[PDB]
Amino acid sequence: PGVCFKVLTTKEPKANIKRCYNLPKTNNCLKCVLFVDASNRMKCIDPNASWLAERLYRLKEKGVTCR
Repeated sequence: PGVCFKVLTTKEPKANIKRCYNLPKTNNCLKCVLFVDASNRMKCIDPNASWLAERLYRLKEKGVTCR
């Protein structure tokens, strides 16, 4: 997706996540893990978030892995 985050989400989203993406650091955009939730809203997670690995595990169990 052609998006560019300058703010990180740190709080764990409560909504179901349907897609995720690893977004790279650029001069304009932060490195973050992009979540698209079931309501089509985007939050780009701080890669340092403590809860993120477990959330990605749960997503993988459901058949959702990040692009």
